[PDB]
Order: sequence, then structure tokens, then C-alpha cells
Amino acid sequence: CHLSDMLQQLHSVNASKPSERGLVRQEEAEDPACIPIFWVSKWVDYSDKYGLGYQLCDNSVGVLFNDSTRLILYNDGDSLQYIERDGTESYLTVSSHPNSLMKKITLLKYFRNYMSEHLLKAGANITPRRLPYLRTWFRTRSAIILHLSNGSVQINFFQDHTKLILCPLMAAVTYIDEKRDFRTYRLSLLEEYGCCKELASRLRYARTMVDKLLSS
Repeated sequence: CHLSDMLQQLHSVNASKPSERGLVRQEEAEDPACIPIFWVSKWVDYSDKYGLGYQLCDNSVGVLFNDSTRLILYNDGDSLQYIERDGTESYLTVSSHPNSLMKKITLLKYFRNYMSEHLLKAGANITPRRLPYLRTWFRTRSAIILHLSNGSVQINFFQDHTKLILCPLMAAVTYIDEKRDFRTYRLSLLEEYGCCKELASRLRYARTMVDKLLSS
């Protein structure tokens, strides 16, 4: 649904060959109303044994466990959301001490603590405009692809620390460049005004990744 929408929006921008305008006028495509509310600021791949832990930009943490269940810890440090393999959601607190979930809670706290001490925040200096969980993820040789339950797809490129945050609702893309500057564009407006070569090649790659998400 949202992925198929994202796929058309990307194809449409890419088919416009936006980096080949006489003069590119990217800035005209910026739309502050489209700035994403959530993105992944930190992640830890422990998929060999436990799963994938992550931090969202609000400092909440989540884990997609290998058993395909999900656990989210809100930034109050006590409130939890647990999502079953079947997708059923429920809310509870660490301090309630639920025997059945103590292992998963302890794993999540490990992830939170490790990210806190040993990783830096992506998008730490970003002007703000339902908290999502991680629906699926995968890695390629050059990027990690993160698909959130709100429809957003985030792609983090390894070689140069550049990132894209795509929203299919807003039909928008946020680009985090090598200098850590952030900008949010309306995709339809990049078609009209053009964009630089580096955003253009990344949006081509983004399309390939959205294809991958759809075939999987």
C-alpha cells in the first residue's frame, strides 16, 4: 500500500531526471510542513542472536526480536509497548515486573545502554515539524534499510554516513548529507525544480530498495 505509493513517487521523481535541469532549484522544493516526526537515530545489529535494537529521535528505544516480536521503551524510561508475532499490541511498564517479558526487557535495556554510551545520534540537530515500531529491515553491502510501521522508509549509507528518510504520506524525502545538514523536500517539487546529483543517485538507490521491500 504505502510501499507501492512510495515506489510510484520515487519512480516519478527518478523518471524526471532531476539532476539534469539547466539550473537546479532544489531549495524551492523544501517543505517544512513535511519534516518527519520520527526517524532512527541509532541502531545495533545483534541479529545473530537476539535481533535489531534501535533508538528513535525522541530517545525511545525499540527492538525487533528474532522471534518476530517487538518491544518499545518510551523516553520516560518505564512505559512499554509490546507487539506479538501476530501483531497484537499491549502497554505495560518495566516496573510492573512481568515475569514472562523480563528477558526481553533486559535485552532492550542492554541495547539502550550500549547505544547511549557507544554510538552517536543521527539527526541530533534537526528542527521538528503515533510512535512507530520497526516493521522490517535488511542490509545490503552499501546500506541498511529500515521500514517503520508509519510507512516511513529510512536508508543509511555506510560509505559516507549519508541518510534518506522517505515518507509516502507526505510524499517527501529528508536528506542527511556528509556534513550532517538536514533538508526535507516534496518529491513532486523535486520533479519541477530539480535536485543535486548526490540526492538524485540516492533516490535511484532508494527506488531499488523499495522494490526489494515489496518483493519481500
